[PDB]
Amino acid sequence: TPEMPVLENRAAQGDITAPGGARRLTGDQTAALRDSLSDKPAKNIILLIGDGMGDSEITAARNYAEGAGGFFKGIDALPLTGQYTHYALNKKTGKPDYVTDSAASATAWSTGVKTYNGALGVDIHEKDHPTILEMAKAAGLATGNVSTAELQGATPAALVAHVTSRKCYGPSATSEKCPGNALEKGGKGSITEQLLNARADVTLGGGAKTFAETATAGEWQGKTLREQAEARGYQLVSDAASLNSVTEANQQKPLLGLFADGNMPVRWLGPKATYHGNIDKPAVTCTPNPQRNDSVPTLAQMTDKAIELLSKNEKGFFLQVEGASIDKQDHAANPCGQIGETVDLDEAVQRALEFAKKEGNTLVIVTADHAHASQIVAPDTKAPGLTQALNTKDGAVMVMSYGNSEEDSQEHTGSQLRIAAYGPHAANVVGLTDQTDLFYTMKAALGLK
Amino acid sequence: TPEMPVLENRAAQGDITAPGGARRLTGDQTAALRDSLSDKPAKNIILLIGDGMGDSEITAARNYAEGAGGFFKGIDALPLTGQYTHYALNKKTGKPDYVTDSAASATAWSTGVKTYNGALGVDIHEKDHPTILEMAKAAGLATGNVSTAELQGATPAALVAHVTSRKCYGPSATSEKCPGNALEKGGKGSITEQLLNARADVTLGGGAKTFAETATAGEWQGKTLREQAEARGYQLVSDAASLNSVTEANQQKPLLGLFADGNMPVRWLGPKATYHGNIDKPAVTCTPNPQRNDSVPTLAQMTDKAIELLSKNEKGFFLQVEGASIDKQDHAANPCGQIGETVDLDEAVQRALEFAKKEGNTLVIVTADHAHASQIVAPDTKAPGLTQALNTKDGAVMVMSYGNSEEDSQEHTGSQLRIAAYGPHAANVVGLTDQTDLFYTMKAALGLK
Ligand SMILES: [Mg+2]
Ligand SMILES: [Mg+2]
Ligand SMILES: [Zn+2]
Ligand SMILES: [Zn+2]
Ligand SMILES: [Zn+2]
Ligand SMILES: [Zn+2]
Repeated sequence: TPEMPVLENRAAQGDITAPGGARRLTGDQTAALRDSLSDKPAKNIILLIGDGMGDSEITAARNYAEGAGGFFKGIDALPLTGQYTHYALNKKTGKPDYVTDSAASATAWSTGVKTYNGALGVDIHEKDHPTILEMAKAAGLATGNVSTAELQGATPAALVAHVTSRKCYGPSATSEKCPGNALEKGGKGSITEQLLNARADVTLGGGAKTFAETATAGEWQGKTLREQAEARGYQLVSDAASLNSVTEANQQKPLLGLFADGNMPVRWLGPKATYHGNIDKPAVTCTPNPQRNDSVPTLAQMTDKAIELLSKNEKGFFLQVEGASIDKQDHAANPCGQIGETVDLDEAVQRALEFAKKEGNTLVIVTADHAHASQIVAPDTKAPGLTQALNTKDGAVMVMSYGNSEEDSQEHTGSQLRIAAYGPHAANVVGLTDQTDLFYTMKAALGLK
Repeated sequence: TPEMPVLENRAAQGDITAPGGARRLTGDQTAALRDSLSDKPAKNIILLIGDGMGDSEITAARNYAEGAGGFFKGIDALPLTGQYTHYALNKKTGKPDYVTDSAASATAWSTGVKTYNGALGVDIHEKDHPTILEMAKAAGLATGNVSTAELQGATPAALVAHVTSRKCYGPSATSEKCPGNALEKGGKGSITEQLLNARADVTLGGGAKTFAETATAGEWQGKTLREQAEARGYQLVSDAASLNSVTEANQQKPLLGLFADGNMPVRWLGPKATYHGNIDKPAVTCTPNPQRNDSVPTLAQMTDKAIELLSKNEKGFFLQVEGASIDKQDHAANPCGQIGETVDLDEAVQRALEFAKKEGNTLVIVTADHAHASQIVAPDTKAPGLTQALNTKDGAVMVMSYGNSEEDSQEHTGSQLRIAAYGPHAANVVGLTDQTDLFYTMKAALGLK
């Protein structure tokens, strides 16, 4: 049967100065698209999130790492494409809040209800809603949660926690900031305690710092959340070699890999963008980070191990992978750290596509939770914010601009952005959709009742 | 009974604060996408261009006009969607110039070759390449070029003129800036003299000013280009009433509609964005422009009259419709001017879509030539550029920021952006493509060559 193609090569076909040379298409696409459509059940879902990776971040990373007529073998290879909205809600009024934070957007694809900036897993009325990871596990599917961020970070956290503030990392912060979720006040716990109660088969990421926190109540009071994880039966891993020796990850032997105290290291370094950086300073070439290490698994390696372990479950699996520091670096106005993290994510999408195209029954979805600050501007721009000129693979210079704040971070933006997919039920990402629809597409694809 | 479906409604289906309320989808889309794939020949093509309408401009205008959960009945109703690249080339090196202007992007889709910023209908060696309008004409199809800009602006002009600089409007500018194109020097002429020679069946827009110039050489030397148009068999109309009295437009009596000396009136009036505008000034409500007029045709009227006159051609037609000032008001940092022109264009897309849907053999493409400056940011943003707060349809405040230039005009940006299509060969806009691919898609759909 024509079992669904990936877009093989969408690079410019020839000499970009010549007629037809910059074309990405060889022929008519109708039949390839016809063969890409299937409403059969999805056995597995792999959802890759570039945090903050709107189309601007994708173009900039492409121009730099692959050239303007280049092609990302992972990211750009998904055949069904759309654009979706991710506006949040204003908690007091219930009216749209046009620019979402990373908690309210993540809660929307994980539970299918809109919420307010800061909420995790609860709606504006502070009522919880089951998440797609809780439902998959209730149906017996294996589940995985992978990020390069600390695991208490808004995006992995939204899959396993229901707190009224993304700040309730562990016991201290929760008692203070989320009293009604505080375990000593009869609540469900902090993000980390809920992480631990949620028991996904594979959880991989950073954030080991909050696991030193000690519980205020419950049958594990006075123990650290790390001790509690061990007692409860998790196999803890802290470096790449131990991750590679893990052969089983399942419900009474769940894997928890904590590879960094905070966020895992970024791939590329570069200077921060500066006022009139393109006019006043030289073009930049990004530097590989000397401290990332063979001891610290890359996102693609974490993805790969996750798929290996999770696919031993006969029933199927749900996996979420997060390319977390695209956002952070965009916030920091650091082009090289932002682009390196988009390159890094592209390798994980490659792994995912590899497995999915071999397996024939996996919906792979690649999107971002919201748009962000960076804009590609003409090389000579005199802009009011932070700018930087970079030397791209084409041997030309590209200038990036961060101009939506005078304060500490550069902000997110509310523009609609790409969602792309491959596999059974991928048709539901084409055209205009809302971020909450992603929930219902994945629930329906998997057939969760 | 096969009819290709348009998206009848992808507004949020319920209560935005409730489970599933924000969903834009009511069910599985696979079958409706299967019904959208047709490789049959296209008889007619309508290409709607929002100048500067990237994904940010669409979201901003939807939030304000339709509410965040709303839906543009035209712009958002097209079922096949992708993202394309529109980088230009550096004339000297032949390398990518990541942010294009309005002339090089327009040359890309109408000729199929990349060029340098400022070129119209020529490559980096200043060679002329036939445009899709010229090829359609040569093949016997009817042809139309509609714009709310001056008819000498980059977009319309790219379809009919081949000059080394977008600035060479009439004899005067062309003698000084394009001496090789200058008629008195042996060249093909200025943008207006070439437009007069290409003889499209319907051309409607502003730019009546340059038709007051007299030619420097040739058969109509000393006559104004307006007199020339009359001596050459053109039907000139300069208002809505007369436009609507035109019963036919063809090669014996081609229609040239000049509705304004410069650009046609913008739809909505508003103040410019201001430094710290969102904190220092109250929120703005846009208002109808009193100068828009009962005598000036609206974009949807010109589109509708162009389709009527052009559909009499048994062989088919190619029509380009440009919502020209989305860009110009984005340049001006004027949110209301910008959004009103996007709303205006949506109306033109609805007419195009109603025609195509009953006719069955028209490809309708809605996109933009390049991205732009505005960003939707949080209400409390302290930005370095220009910001303005706006009272939206949702009864909430949306803030827009223009932060990529310290000088007079806000700049275009290089992010890849939405292209959407409906009808035969619409499949070729899905996924990642390049702006020059749109030429080849149009060529192929119309069976040219
Ligand atoms: Mg995050
Ligand atoms: Mg234009
Ligand atoms: Zn985020
Ligand atoms: Zn962020
Ligand atoms: Zn333009
Ligand atoms: Zn412009």
